[PDB]
Amino acid sequence: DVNTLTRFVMEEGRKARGTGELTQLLNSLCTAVKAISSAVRKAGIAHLYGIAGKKLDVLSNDLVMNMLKSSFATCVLVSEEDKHAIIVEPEKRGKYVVCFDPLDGSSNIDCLVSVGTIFGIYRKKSTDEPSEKDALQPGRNLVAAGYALYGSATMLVLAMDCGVNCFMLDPAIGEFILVDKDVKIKKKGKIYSLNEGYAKDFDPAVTEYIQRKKFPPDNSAPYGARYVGSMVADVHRTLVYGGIFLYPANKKSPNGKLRLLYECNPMAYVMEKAGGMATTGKEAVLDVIPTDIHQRAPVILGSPDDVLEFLKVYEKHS
Amino acid sequence: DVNTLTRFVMEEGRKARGTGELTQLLNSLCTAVKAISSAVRKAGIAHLYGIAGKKLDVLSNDLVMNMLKSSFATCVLVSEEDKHAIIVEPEKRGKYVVCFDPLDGSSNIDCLVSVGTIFGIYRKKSTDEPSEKDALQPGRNLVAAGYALYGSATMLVLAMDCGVNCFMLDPAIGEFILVDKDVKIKKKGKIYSLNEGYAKDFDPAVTEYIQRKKFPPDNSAPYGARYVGSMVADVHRTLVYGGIFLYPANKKSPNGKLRLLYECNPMAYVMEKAGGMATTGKEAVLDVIPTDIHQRAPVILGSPDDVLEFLKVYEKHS
Amino acid sequence: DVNTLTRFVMEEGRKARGTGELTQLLNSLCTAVKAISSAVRKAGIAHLYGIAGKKLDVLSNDLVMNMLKSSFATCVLVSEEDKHAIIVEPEKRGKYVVCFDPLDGSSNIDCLVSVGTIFGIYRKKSTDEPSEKDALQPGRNLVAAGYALYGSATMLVLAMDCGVNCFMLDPAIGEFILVDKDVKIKKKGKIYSLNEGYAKDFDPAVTEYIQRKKFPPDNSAPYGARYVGSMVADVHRTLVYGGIFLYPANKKSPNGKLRLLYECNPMAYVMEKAGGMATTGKEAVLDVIPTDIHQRAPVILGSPDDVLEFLKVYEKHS
Amino acid sequence: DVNTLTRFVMEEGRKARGTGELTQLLNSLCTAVKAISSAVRKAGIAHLYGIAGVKKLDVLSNDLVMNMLKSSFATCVLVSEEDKHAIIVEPEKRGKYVVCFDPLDGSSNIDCLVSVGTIFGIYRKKSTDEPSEKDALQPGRNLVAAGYALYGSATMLVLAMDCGVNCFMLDPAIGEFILVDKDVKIKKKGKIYSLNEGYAKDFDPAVTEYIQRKKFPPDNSAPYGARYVGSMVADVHRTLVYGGIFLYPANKKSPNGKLRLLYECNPMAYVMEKAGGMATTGKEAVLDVIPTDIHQRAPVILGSPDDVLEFLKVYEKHS
Ligand SMILES: Nc1nc2c(s1)CCc1ccc(OP(=O)(O)O)cc1-2
Ligand SMILES: Nc1nc2c(s1)CCc1ccc(OP(=O)(O)O)cc1-2
Ligand SMILES: Nc1nc2c(s1)CCc1ccc(OP(=O)(O)O)cc1-2
Ligand SMILES: Nc1nc2c(s1)CCc1ccc(OP(=O)(O)O)cc1-2
Repeated sequence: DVNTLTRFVMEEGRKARGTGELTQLLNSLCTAVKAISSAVRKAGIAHLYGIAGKKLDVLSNDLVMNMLKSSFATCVLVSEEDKHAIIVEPEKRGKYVVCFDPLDGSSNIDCLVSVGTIFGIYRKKSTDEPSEKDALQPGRNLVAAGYALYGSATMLVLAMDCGVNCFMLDPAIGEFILVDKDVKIKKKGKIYSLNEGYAKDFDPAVTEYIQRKKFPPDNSAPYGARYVGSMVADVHRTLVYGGIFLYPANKKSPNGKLRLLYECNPMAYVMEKAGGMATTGKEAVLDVIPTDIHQRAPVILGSPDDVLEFLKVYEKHS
Repeated sequence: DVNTLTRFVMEEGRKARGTGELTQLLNSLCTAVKAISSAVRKAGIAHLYGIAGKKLDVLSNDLVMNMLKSSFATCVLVSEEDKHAIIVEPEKRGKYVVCFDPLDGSSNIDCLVSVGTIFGIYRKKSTDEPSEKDALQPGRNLVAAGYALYGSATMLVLAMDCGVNCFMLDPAIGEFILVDKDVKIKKKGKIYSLNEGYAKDFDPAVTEYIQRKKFPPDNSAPYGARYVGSMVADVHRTLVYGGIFLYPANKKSPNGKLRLLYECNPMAYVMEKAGGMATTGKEAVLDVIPTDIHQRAPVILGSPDDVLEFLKVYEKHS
Repeated sequence: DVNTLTRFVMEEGRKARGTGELTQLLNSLCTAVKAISSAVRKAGIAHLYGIAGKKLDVLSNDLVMNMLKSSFATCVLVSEEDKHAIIVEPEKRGKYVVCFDPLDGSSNIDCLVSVGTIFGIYRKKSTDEPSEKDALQPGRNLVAAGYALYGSATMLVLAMDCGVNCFMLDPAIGEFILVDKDVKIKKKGKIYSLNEGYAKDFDPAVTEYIQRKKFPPDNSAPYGARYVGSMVADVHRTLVYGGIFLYPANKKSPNGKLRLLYECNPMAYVMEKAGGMATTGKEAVLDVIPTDIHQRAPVILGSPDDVLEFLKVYEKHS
Repeated sequence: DVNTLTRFVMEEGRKARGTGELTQLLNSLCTAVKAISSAVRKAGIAHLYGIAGVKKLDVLSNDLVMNMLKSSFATCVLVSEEDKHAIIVEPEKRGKYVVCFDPLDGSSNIDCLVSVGTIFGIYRKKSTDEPSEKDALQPGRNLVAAGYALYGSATMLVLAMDCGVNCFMLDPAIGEFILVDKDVKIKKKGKIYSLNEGYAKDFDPAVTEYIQRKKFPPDNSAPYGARYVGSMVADVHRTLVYGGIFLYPANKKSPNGKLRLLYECNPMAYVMEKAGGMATTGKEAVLDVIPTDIHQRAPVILGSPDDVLEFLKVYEKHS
């Protein structure tokens, strides 16, 4: 029996026996994602080059912003693109808080590298006037999270309490088709991913760990290396093929470079729901209690045995 | 003035003052590429999952094979997908030889990583009955070469004697729009690309070179690292942002890992026509005379200053 | 504030405060319509003609049939394509009955004339085992009805108790965009539509009426004539521009030619919810009590003043 | 062996053994047609309705054709319904062809989603002087190529040349026109007549009698079915595929007809004749009319030969 994102979402919403607000939020998000995908694949670029005789990042943010606001299901919106949290106008306020990166990896979208949209959805816990404080919740409180990868094909990975599900966007009918149910990451992978250009500033634990991947002390086969530079792409590969992804801290970046609210938490949530792990080295990403909507957080995620091994090395240096 | 791949090709062909055969070959290749793109983005996948109640690489190969044969411009076709060179039936024989990889990086297509089509076009040099020997020409004899990158967007890079030109596929009208005329690679980049998981087996010169990128002896800023795993993606990034890409021999693959005819030569041609370099370490990729259609070849390409620097290190270890 | 078919449907469903079944049904139908649209515009026809080396009406029927069944919201399905009503297997039964024409006007599809999908939704009113009898309800009992016109662009007209709304399918993102809220037909039009090739067999009332349109009683300008041959196209034009559409009974077809359950009723419902009228001449189409799922019914619909005028002539001949 | 518009055009151009200019012209036209199709199917309409928080379709269509032809470097004079005057291509972009076209026929009624299309006729500049409106004033008999794009349930491009008529289906998945009907020929006789009967009151006697014969056959044969979409491209295409007759004659009010000779009548007349059909004004073949004004009107009766001949018999009976 064929399944679409819309049908899947409506059914889960029906089961929750609530107001149906989250369903509207997800539907709106889904539509925004297809709009972003269309723009990312350069639909209509011919008109830009004069066939008939301005930024993807900003457009992507506008799409998500507008779709979520008009869903009447949100009250506070945090975007990697805005300095301050956006407070939805009173007449369109819903009970959910959404943190997202409209177009992750857009910094290098010129080489046509894969890009994506990352998002995390929380329920406003407080009754107070909606404010940026409502987005300051530990990833452990997530109701739903996931991402859209605009790669060779467009896929939406959605994670909730019930697990992780992957949907493929069929451009012929603009429909997200369920192609992978209750996804689980491999217990152990054969691929490690991180920018080794930072080697000189690597934390000792990171240096030793990568060294064990290249020169396994047990003379087993070394891990292969992959680093796209776009978190969505690297994390998705990690989920599908298993392995480990790192963007750790160092003397010069005590807290890392990726952002906790809309990059680390959503990915940590997906990973844990898929049987994987996500750590800052000192603790689970999802347990970090944020104080700033844009605060950074180090992150090591992927296959459990691989993350556990990293933590072993980390511990050795603590 | 807007320009399309079709218009551009027809114009160049008109100037060459020939039979117009290459024009038909390129037109057919262009069509095959759009077909591949449509399938790679998963058009119609809903039907595969039962909305109404072959493998991508095989389909891709069929598309190119069929379009080239029916162009009446080719006589010998070598594909990464077929063990033997395909000899075009007599009634459809043209004077060109085409070596191509229908879907480069398809091995890791499950993670939605970028994939592409690489191609190299030669003029049949020998007058003997067409055979696999017609494809055994040094890259230096290429009439045209290039690739299609199916990434965030689909782009076709075409290289000829007159230079390199980039076209963006506008999905709205199925037209390749010229967006970058006479492209030239940066003299020097800030990114190095290669699978460092092979560190253990790297040749000494490669080890030292990478070491210089991470720990500049001149204490300048270290190069950033990126490795997608898909040659088309990695090479395209190198072209756009400059830098260097490597896939040198391993102690486990003494003759390199990438294939000379449909991976190395085409990319080397694009690089040289863009002002860059491509070497096996011992010589220019384009000068290697092939003896086997699927023989491997090491390859170091990218910005001239960067490749020259690698060659300096290489020499120091020779 | 932008609105989509999905968002609109979910909102109306949320207000009805029911099980959410009709929502799932409509969502499923919407997806089927996009699939039909894609096939009607000939997506992938290149493969049919050998680029790489079933009938549209059958496919359309399969799409609707499969999407409805898998919605878990239907129990009885009547299609212009099937002699007998389809009874949904027990494990997929819902409380709705759907009568539809998968691809209206497909008989003359070879000329690329507009085609469409017509549908009428009823709630099973009985407590017995689902059967063909559940589809034999007067149009007056419709819960929702409408159609998809596959013309210059694809539009879905949906009618319910709250009125008529028009959605435009945006091929770029496969989303139905609301472009016309609470639509109302003109009180009086200037166009009449019917196959005048039947003149010889016309009922006297029809002859006189058409005569009044060509040679106006109040020396008013004559009505313009338009007859596409596809009910969906002709009816949609009547809705948008006002006027009147006819397919009356004659000497050989005393019960008309169009089918009551999936052609006449749906259109009559749309018309009345838009402030228009639909009559068989003797009574309102929606009041006819069917005895056979495929029975025919004459039909005169469109602007109220126009239909009333027809009825005046009709009565003069009774 | 699969064939596309591009491959087909390039091959015919290669055969002609010329400069390759017409090939570039056709390529450019093909591209413009796909862009028009995309817009007609409402791609991106969501942005117009605020999904992220605008010119008329006929204007845009005209701009696309205009821009693509000019940049083809193959044209010198362009006539479109949109501009009162013929456009003279700037010297540095001049080619030897003259193109008359209707960017978006039937756009007067595009709100009801009725079929619309693009009609075009290509001539070779036959003068030695400075390009001017006068170069577009050639009888349809001089056409080098003509055809149309129908934006209906699907998008098809009908191309006619000396070698015959060929139909291409636009595959939206790959933006390619696929040849699906080679050397098309219209039925010798059809069973459908098409014209706006709302003008009955002003019909010329010959037209009145002819329509009368289709509804009430003399030999008591089966009457013809009636079809009138209101969009010339749709009505004409139906006529080509199913055979029959299409009419938009002159009457009392409209003495020289309503349709335009250069970009509506001539192109369709050329397609019809190359397909074995006919196109007459009643007094003579549409293609033989020598124009004096780029926007002059001309009556037109076209379709299956036997049907047109029959019309002409009635017409003569009233002359
Ligand atoms: N479409 C989905 N809705 C929900 C999903 S999926 C998971 C759990 C959930 C919990 C509460 C809830 O409350 P509202 O219905 O938003 O009031 C909604 C949902
Ligand atoms: N469309 C293009 N054709 C050519 C290009 S681009 C570059 C150089 C070239 C050289 C010879 C040639 O001879 P044929 O026409 O193949 O006989 C054709 C071409
Ligand atoms: N999506 C829509 N649902 C309804 C609409 S639109 C109009 C009236 C309606 C009435 C009852 C109902 O009950 P279930 O939800 O089917 O149980 C559902 C609906
Ligand atoms: N692609 C096509 N070209 C032609 C076709 S089809 C029909 C006859 C023709 C005649 C002359 C000609 O001269 P240029 O090549 O325009 O100089 C070109 C053509």
